[PDB]
Amino acid sequence: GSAPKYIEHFSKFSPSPLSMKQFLDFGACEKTSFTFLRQELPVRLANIMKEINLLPDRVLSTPSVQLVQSWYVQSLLDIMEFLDKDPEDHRTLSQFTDALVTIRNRHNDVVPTMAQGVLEYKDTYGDDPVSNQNIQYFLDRFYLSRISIRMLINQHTLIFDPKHIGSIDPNCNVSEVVKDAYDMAKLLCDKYYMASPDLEIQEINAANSKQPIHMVYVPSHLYHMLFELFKNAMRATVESHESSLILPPIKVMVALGEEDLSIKMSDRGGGVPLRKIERLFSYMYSTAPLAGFGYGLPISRLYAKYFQGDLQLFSMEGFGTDAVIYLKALSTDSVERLPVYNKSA
Ligand SMILES: COc1cc2c(cc1OC)[C@H](c1cccnc1)N(C(=O)c1ccc(O)cc1O)CC2
Ligand SMILES: CC(C)c1ccc(COc2ccc(CC(=O)NCCN)cc2Cl)cc1
Ligand SMILES: [Mg+2]
Repeated sequence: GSAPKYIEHFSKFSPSPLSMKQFLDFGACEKTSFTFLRQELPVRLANIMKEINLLPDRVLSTPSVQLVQSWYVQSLLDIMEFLDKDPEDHRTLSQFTDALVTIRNRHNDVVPTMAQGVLEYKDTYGDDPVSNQNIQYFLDRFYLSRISIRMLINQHTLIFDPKHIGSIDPNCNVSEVVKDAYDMAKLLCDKYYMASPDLEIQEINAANSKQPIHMVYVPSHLYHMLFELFKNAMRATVESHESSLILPPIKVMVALGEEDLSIKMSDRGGGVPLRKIERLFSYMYSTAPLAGFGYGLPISRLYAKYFQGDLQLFSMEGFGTDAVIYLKALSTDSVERLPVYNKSA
């Protein structure tokens, strides 16, 4: 077999970041998506596969890594089939879509699979800060790459099976998605705890204080992030108050500025000492109910970063925690953030 040759070839190429605009202007032909993706997925697969291969043998040799390395290989080979093939042939196109869906399914379990390798490494080699930064360095890049690939595939499979453009809503109502995520977190919270804090949403449209706040975004991504933040904020409010009688609401502010769309989630759950914040974003130190232990925070932070956003926690121990999602607001500033293989190895 030739996998290491292909990995070599395509890891010479750079992933090509797309903007929201570019993603909408595919709402262009299917032939164009096909010829784009049969180049670009190999480039993006190979770039990460190359980085996996740089991991020390004691990590690389583990079953978890070998297993997802084997998925990445099959998936690269699956797309090779189509490199010679003819876009004009409508059956090349429908077989390609078959092929992407198969690939997407194959990769569904990477997160907990890679999680299992983190746990194995913790017990096998220990949990020193240097182990921590390396796992954090590696997985932020790996998971961000994974997000970027799922985005491409979904965009194709959802368009080439009109208002939403695949996973993108050009008129995304932010408050609508906040409530959706709230309602769902409340459901689970009431289940496990038989009480839930209430929601208050305030909006601030600086430039247009009347108009409700719409953006171009990928709502599932925003949902993912708000869901995780609600779960945390509900767990924290409820547990800090099981003696007490009142449950303070969770307050969400949605601010639209010239360049930032900011979503703050303010809970009154007794907060986190500054010392313990960074650990909350750590894959290693969050590996072992509603919320309490999982990869929600770090991965929610990646979804934010993916379109040049961010996601920050600021607490006040004894008072509560502010979680802020920062997004771009303008589709022009909303460009893929990709980890690229190069010098910095
Ligand atoms: C690892 O140690 C701790 C973790 C977390 C907290 C405190 C920790 O030690 C003191 C804190 C919390 C937990 C329970 C009740 N009230 C607040 N949290 C938060 O304030 C919080 C964190 C994230 C978030 O999105 C929302 C929050 O309210 C939970 C984590
Ligand atoms: C399974 C996944 C999540 C995983 C698990 C564990 C790791 C940890 O990888 C480490 C740990 C320590 C060092 C320092 C060092 O001594 N460097 C030289 C070693 N070549 C480097 C790396 Cl790449 C990464 C990814
Ligand atoms: Mg932070």
